[PDB]
Amino acid sequence: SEKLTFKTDLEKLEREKAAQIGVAIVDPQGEIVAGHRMAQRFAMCSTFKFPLAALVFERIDSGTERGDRKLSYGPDMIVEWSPATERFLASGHMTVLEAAQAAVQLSDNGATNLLLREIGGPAAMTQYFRKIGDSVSRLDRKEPEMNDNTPGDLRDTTTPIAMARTVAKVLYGGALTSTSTHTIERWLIGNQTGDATLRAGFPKDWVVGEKTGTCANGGRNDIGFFKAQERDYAVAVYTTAPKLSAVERDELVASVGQVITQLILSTD
Repeated sequence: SEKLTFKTDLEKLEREKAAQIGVAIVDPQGEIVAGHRMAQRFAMCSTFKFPLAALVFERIDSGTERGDRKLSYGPDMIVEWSPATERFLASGHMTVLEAAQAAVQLSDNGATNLLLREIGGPAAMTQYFRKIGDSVSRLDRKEPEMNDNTPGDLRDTTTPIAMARTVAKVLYGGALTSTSTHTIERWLIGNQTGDATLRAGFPKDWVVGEKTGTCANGGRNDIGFFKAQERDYAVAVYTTAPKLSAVERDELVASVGQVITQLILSTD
């Protein structure tokens, strides 16, 4: 009902924009609220940096990593779009927390690779997904190649449903201590890269936090959480729109925001 509209409206976007749209919305326990191609595989792009941050916190939680440990690097660690890494380059390090926060709030690629160097690489990222009960999401490469988004390639993908549930796990499911959870949640709320995407599509009174992703070949994604009408939701949106402009891809994810708002409001 609400459901059929949700679906209809996405299918219209898909048609008119020549795009594929993958969406999952779940409650804090991971129960499905609404989805579209929810188990189609989509490249993660930078959306993985959020789970990367959760993995880091889990290791801080358990005493196997320290938030203020200094990670030294040189210019070899700078990749495309590494705004904070470049700033700290001369100082010669960024802490574990500095790097995680820049990865999350700026999508800093060098900071992401610095973290991956410390935690055991893509294999370790993937292991963590498995640890939090996600058996679908997979990191196979580092930045920037993990964003190649080669048509058909299953490397470095997830499904809206698995990622939605993973988000719910970290935010509501007890994967992190109450202190880590709160911190990573504030980080998503204060994300600097999501202004023109999902949150542009949600009402202004919802508490929204999220992490965007951009891949080659028309990938544009946004995952996070929102609290509407005192209910908590985890959401994952992955889109593929090869012939749209970057701006229009932003606008497409925003439009998806709207369709989701309509569903949630109509839902009881």
